Amino acid sequence: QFTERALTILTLAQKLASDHQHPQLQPIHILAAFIETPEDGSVPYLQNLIEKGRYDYDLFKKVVNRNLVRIPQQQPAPAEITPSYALGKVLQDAAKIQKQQKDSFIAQDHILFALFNDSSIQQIFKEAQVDIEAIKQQALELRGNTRIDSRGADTNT
Repeated sequence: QFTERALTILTLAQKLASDHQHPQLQPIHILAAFIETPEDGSVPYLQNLIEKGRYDYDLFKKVVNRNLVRIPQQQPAPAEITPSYALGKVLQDAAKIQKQQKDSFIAQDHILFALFNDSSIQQIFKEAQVDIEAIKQQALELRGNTRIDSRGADTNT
């Protein structure tokens, strides 16, 4: 039910939590995964949105990364990294947004749209001086009338 790229982001999100000894997986981890460099050698999806929206991407990354690495480490590192409640709702929202867009798979677009409904994410965008509604408009423009009907459909470009 997830696209390849959506899946990459969720996996990347898990690695990020792990690499920093964070106890729970949270929305910030997904946001933080959006700004990793793709192995793709390509421009990240969210970077395109931010720059076409004409915000400062460098300042944006600093703000996001600073919110990630200031999450306090837990040792005893739990056997698992639990998805928190906020993240559960975010994923649950992404599937609803997928259906409203009449798409067949949950894409990185849907996850990004779902992240916007979460309060911590909103607080982060406000710290980075980025208007969420503007990014939402860029996201629609990015996608045009493209149907997300394959797991490869949600291109970064």
